[PDB]
Amino acid sequence: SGFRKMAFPSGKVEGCMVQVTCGTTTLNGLWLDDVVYCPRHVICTSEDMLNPNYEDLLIRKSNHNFLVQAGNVQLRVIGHSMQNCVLKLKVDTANPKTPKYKFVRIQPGQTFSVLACYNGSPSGVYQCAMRPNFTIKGSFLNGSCGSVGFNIDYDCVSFCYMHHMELPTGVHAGTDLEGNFYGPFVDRQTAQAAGTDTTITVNVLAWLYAAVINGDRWFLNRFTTTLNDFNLVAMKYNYEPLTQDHVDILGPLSAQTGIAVLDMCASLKELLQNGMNGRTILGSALLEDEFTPFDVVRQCSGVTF
Amino acid sequence: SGFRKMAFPSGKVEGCMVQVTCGTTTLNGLWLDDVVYCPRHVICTSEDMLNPNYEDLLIRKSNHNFLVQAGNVQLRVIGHSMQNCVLKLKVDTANPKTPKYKFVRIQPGQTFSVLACYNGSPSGVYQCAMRPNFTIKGSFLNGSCGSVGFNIDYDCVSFCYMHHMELPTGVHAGTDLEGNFYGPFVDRQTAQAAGTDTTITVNVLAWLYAAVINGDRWFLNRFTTTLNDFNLVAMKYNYEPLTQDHVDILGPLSAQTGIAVLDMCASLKELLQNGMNGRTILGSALLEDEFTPFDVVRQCS
Ligand SMILES: CO[C@@H](C(=O)Nc1cncc2ccccc12)c1ccc(Cl)c(Cl)c1
Ligand SMILES: CO[C@@H](C(=O)Nc1cncc2ccccc12)c1ccc(Cl)c(Cl)c1
Repeated sequence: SGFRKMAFPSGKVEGCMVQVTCGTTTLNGLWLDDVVYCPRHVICTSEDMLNPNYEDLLIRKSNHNFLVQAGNVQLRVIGHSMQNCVLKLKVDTANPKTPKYKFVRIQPGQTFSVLACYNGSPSGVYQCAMRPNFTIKGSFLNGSCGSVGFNIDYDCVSFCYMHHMELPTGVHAGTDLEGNFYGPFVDRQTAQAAGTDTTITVNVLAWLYAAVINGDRWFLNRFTTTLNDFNLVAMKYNYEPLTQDHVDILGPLSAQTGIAVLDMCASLKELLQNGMNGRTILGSALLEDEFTPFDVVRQCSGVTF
Repeated sequence: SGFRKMAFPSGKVEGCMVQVTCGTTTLNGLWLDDVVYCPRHVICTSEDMLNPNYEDLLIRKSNHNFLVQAGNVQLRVIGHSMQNCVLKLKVDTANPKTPKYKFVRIQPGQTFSVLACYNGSPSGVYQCAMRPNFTIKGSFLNGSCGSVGFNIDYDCVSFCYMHHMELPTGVHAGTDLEGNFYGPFVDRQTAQAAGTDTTITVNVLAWLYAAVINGDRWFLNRFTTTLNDFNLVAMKYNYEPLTQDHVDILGPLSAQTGIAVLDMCASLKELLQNGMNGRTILGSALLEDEFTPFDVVRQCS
């Protein structure tokens, strides 16, 4: 019993966190094998960031300009290259703590654990979702750039995010590990705004299934709906469209709880039109959308890593 | 900016998680140096649960009855002793991944990270508070016994909890690492019930300060209150009494935000009477009580 916002164990990622210092800037780097990945804005000062030519700024840097520190051991940089918005600092020493890993680009709605670091030192781990507007609602302070978002698949760390910046609303923007930003964001000091967000419909339904599994059934009703009728209501309440893929992915939960996906959709349709009526679902007065259908299964099944 | 329920990195604790098997029971053990700590009820059978005599059951045990597994390496048990409700299995190999650690007993309201494990394998990490009723609102399935609660302040892991049982309401009861249960709980199948839970008032105020720091100010008001008047109101909403210690602890946040503790108390009093009016505080429609004043200051560093 119990449902918590649960992150993947961060041990495999902690062994990769290093501190990258370039001039006045100090941020975090991900050390995998003999390469240290970090945001490319580390090479920039407050002057460069306004309109930065990163190719030109990098050509002026030498390997000794980058100070990489793994614990209290200074790593020597023997190369530097750039892949999109990530800087790849080739180092002489391969990280012995390098886990089995992949670089994966995630889609909006997909969740991941964030290992927040400051000065190459992990300070906290939290679970969050890639918003449909491509921002994350993280918890980050200055110096957390280079902090990574990840999932664990069996014994393989899939790195899916690297924190670059904080938008004026307090939401965060970053890239996948290939340096490609999530969303219409750029690593330059300019007017950037996160788009109007939407609710991750499949994740709300996944969390409603997790509430049923936990004994919270008040929101259930005798009704079912067409996927088209549900999507009309969802569109109106700033909810993401629920595709047939989402209905299929919610299948095992529908089987476990005995409530069809379109049946649970009718419960959500009612909750949107009438509210919670002072009641809570899993100790929450709002519909939670940061648990994917897989996260609910993993938590209510106890999958280990 | 941003406020999240944030757990401590679990790496230091993952390197200590082992699987402890005694007969039919398989739960988790914490391997620190040459000792494996796990709930003593691993030695319990079906009948020896309503009224077990743990001293007598453990005297019938030999070191080869306990099968400790660290990864795919079977650890050899060379001793076994009991300290309250924890079983201490002395092993022949000291854990090379053993971090700097302390055993600390926490008080209600105190928060900690929980590394949920099954079969000695960490599966997830989440944040908890020790409820005023001495239970935790965890997320645990069968086989999670021996999972630990911890805080990691400066290089050192302070172990404060070991999961022992799930109560009939779905809340969890466990012990500190010295085997002493939190609350009036026992490791017997006797009829046990968690007492009526209350809201951690100091933690709600700490989180209201975190909202002010983040730019949420709608709930603030021109009012202040006496500590006595605040407690009389809050106790009617099933809130913990706010002591002078809590007012002192909230001092740095009061200084940082410029809102006196008794002033923020009146904000909380208003929230209790009015509700949120369809508004949220830090993306939440309920008053959050699992963030201590120390958590807020650390997360808003
Ligand atoms: C200051 O360096 C970056 C930044 O915003 N860092 C942060 C990242 N996350 C949270 C922060 C909270 C407070 C303050 C700074 C935070 C930054 C600034 C502008 C641009 Cl265009 C880019 Cl790519 C990077
Ligand atoms: C059944 O074994 C224990 C237990 O509660 N395990 C669990 C621990 N946590 C969550 C569970 C969820 C579902 C089912 C079992 C869960 C147990 C039972 C009674 C006593 Cl008195 C003790 Cl000390 C231990």
